Amino acid sequence: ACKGVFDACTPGKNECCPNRVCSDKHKWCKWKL
Repeated sequence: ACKGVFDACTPGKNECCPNRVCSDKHKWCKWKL
């Protein structure tokens, strides 16, 4: 369905999973809480 964690993705494009988010300062996918 989506990529794994710590995956470089574009923010605002919603490419990573819904439970995770694309970080802007780190520039990679990660958990929210």
